[PDB]
Amino acid sequence: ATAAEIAALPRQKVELVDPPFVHAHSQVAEGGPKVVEFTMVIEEKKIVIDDAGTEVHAMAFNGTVPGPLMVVHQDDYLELTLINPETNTLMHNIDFHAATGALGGGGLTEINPGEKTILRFKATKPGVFVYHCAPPGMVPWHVVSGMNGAIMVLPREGLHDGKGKALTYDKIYYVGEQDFYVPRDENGKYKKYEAPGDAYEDTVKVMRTLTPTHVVFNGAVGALTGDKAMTAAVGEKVLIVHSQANRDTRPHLGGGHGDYVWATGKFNTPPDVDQETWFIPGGAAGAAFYTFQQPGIYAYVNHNLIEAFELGAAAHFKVTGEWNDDLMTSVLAPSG
Amino acid sequence: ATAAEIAALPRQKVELVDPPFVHAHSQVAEGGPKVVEFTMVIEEKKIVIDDAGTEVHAMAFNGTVPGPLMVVHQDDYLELTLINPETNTLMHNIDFHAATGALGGGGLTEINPGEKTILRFKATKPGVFVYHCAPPGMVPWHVVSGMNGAIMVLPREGLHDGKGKALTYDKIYYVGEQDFYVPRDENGKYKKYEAPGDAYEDTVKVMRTLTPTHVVFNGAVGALTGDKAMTAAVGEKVLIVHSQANRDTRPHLGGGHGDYVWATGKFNTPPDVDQETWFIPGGAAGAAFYTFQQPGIYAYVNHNLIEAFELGAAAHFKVTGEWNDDLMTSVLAPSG
Amino acid sequence: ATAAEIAALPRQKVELVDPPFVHAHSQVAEGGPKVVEFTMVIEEKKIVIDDAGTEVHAMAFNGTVPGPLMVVHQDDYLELTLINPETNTLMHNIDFHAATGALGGGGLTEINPGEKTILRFKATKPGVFVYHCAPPGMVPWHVVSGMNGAIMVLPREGLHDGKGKALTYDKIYYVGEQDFYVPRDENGKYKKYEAPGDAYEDTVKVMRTLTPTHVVFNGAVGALTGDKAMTAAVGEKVLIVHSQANRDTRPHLGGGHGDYVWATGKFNTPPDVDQETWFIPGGAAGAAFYTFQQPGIYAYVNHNLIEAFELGAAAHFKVTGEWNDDLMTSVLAPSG
Ligand SMILES: O=N[O-]
Ligand SMILES: O=N[O-]
Ligand SMILES: O=N[O-]
Ligand SMILES: [Cu+2]
Ligand SMILES: [Cu+2]
Ligand SMILES: [Cu+2]
Ligand SMILES: [Cu+2]
Ligand SMILES: [Cu+2]
Ligand SMILES: [Cu+2]
Repeated sequence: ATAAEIAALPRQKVELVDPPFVHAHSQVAEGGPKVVEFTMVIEEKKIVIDDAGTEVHAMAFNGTVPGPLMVVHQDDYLELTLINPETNTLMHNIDFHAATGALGGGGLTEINPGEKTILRFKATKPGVFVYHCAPPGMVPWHVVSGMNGAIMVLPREGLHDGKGKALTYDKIYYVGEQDFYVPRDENGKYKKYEAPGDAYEDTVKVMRTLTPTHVVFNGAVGALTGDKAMTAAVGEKVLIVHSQANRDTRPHLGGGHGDYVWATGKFNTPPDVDQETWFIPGGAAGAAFYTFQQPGIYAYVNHNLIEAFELGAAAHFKVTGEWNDDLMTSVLAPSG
Repeated sequence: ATAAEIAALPRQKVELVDPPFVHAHSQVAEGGPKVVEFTMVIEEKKIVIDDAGTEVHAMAFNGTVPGPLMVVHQDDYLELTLINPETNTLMHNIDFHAATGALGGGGLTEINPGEKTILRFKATKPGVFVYHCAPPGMVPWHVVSGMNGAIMVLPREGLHDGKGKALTYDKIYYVGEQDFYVPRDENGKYKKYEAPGDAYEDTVKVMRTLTPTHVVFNGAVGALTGDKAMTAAVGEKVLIVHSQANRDTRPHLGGGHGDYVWATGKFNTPPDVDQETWFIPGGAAGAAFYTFQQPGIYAYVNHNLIEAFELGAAAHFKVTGEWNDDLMTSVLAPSG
Repeated sequence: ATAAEIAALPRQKVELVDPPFVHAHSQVAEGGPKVVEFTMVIEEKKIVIDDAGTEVHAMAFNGTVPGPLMVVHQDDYLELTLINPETNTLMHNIDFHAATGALGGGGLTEINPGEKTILRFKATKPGVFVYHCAPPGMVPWHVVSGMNGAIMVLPREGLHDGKGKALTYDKIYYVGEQDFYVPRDENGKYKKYEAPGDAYEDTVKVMRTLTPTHVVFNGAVGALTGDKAMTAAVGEKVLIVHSQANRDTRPHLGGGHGDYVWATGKFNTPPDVDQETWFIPGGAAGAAFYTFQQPGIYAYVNHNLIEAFELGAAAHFKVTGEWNDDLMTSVLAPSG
């Protein structure tokens, strides 16, 4: 619309929350198009990714791996203030796969330590989309160092199934999956480095094998298990957004299904249904909607089970409620 | 349904057959919901997977790799009696991706050698689904030792295309694809062991490379070729169910196509059509429907040709009938 | 149709052009079914695939990697005269995934050096399809030496979206992606070989790692960049056909989207829409339609960013036109 119209749209600042949780939002849009404002500070920091104290110099949007999920509605504008503190050592930027132009905004947001930038783009396509850092010449290094996340652009009228019936979730979680490539010495021990740049050469060699040393959810092996398992109750409707900015994954809810899965992550593409295991290509986000029918622990995993159970890509859902013997029952328990 | 209502349902005992063949069943359901009974004994046994005499310590449902295809209709109940003989050395269980609750039944079917269990679940969603063993802490190991198969939950009214027209097959085959990780000694020779447990440590190291040493159909290189080639005739409609419990595959019928392909394996998701090569993610099963139009040998392969022709993922179809020159003809045969 | 009916159809000889360009054609078919004639000479030739000077003994249809795109309409007949010059040293053939019978024509086109053959087949199914050499016992070696390309079988009424609306492109490009497996010496430097056969054993060993040393577009790292970047203008509609005869890929247009993507490459399968990153399994071709909205440089990549930026799978689009600040704008340029 006109120049005045855009300038007159309401501006609204939103407080982000760390994954797997998601900031406050409404499924059906409230009011007309708005300029939704977010601010994220980039943090280069050492994080431990496994039970052996293995370290990675993470490059983290808002200080987390994955970066937080930003939620807007179709035709709203997302206006991000991106800050790169003087304490960091590298230049960073951001590419929103949801955006149109300049490498998703990457060409307009190259900021050195001590600089900030503000990017605005119109969210013209509904769906979940990956966002990731992409500095010319060092794109994969920043992405596999954890500098990626996703956003969700909801249809202004909320979600719907293939027949146009509304799909309203009770809660939503964002599972960011990260492939890491940590160098090892000749004895097989993971190496540690003083500064991010010190690990560059060694890391690229591991990257070229196309074989991650770790594949994790929310930044570490077991980050979404135990006391940090995601939760739900029988009867509750849950949307699970999943992203992988660099490598393929195949999510599976063990003991459950994806009732409606936008495998490509785009809401104008009708969702597949009754899915056992869906597929999200590297460089994309997907979303699955499920209504829980049984209480208990569910294993939510990348279904290359070696990646899930040897490399780290396994999360848990802890569900409360009444067991349904119609759906499943032990007719004869394990016995001699 | 109530326990009493379920108790009043008719029961039907099914006799399983070894892949790639499928037990007798009817495409369109005969009568109302029933409790379909199956029994499978678990057999830990050595299997030779290539012509170099390479061995794998298979953990096989019903004694085969893959385990047999079980066929029921939507809303029937599948009641499996699973037996772990005292001659085996490990605990095993079963997780049906088609089921709802307790890790697909895995949590209710953990049986030590000498024990048996009976699980019943309601087949509420139509499609082909993977089933696999998943002992806590030893999941990928059992799955990549061949302990997986699939089931098909047919719509009560049989198969239909995306427009509701019936699709009725003349023959059905089940191709289970398996990635194996066989340890090698310093001289590049595959190692042999006299106990499943003895190979654990060495196998986990190969599994972590995410690079299988073998990728085969029906448990071994050449298992579905030569004398075990699948058969059909021109004009015959064939359904090919394919599963891969741990790793991605991309089936292709050389010389033919997938006229209708439920790539996600779920019948409520309209099938793709006129497919050259489809994709099935690790942890899932898919199904392709084709009407043969030409006689001859067809190469059915995982289309990463290195996996098909160097690693073993290739099968054959031998088709009888009249050649169709309209569809294809050699105008000029190979000549100087 | 009968032999007589086919002999009565008009014939049109087409001159092929080198990828990423496509020979002249009409989107909507001109007239009734035709026998469209193509000729390709196979050339075993040395090609350099990177700036370091790495060599590959390519097996090239029409002298290029990928082989050229052949375009016909559904129900036309494709008649290919395939020539294997006496200067070559290996037997070759061709398997058209678009064809029905004899392994896509492979069983009828085995020609030794000094021979030629003419194969004709009816293009019964619409879509883009891979074609590749496949000599019994040496299949993957020929394919990963670059002996593959694609054809496009357009619907007689041109392309349409999933709801029947016509989709007419202004330009079309064919991006062939090739995984290469180049042997290295003890210093980690790529090896060169006098004759192609000399490289066989070393190459098969690399192939078995399932880890390509290079993944490139149009035969070489950076082949579609610089003066050879693809081009478009704001408002221009472009169809991008992409193929990978042996390995999966996940195309992404950086700064843009796939407005309509026939990810399976088959036109009778409704296209996905508003795609960020699509997926084409090894052994298939896919096609994406996009209307450019912003000027500037776009990175078209396989979105496993290691494969794109370390291995070579990255191309550029140079787009002329006016910047759209409504779609995207730098509110605050990088500043302190
Ligand atoms: O839920 N793991 O198969
Ligand atoms: O067309 N099968 O390689
Ligand atoms: O377009 N590279 O993320
Ligand atoms: Cu960065
Ligand atoms: Cu990207
Ligand atoms: Cu087991
Ligand atoms: Cu599973
Ligand atoms: Cu060849
Ligand atoms: Cu092929």
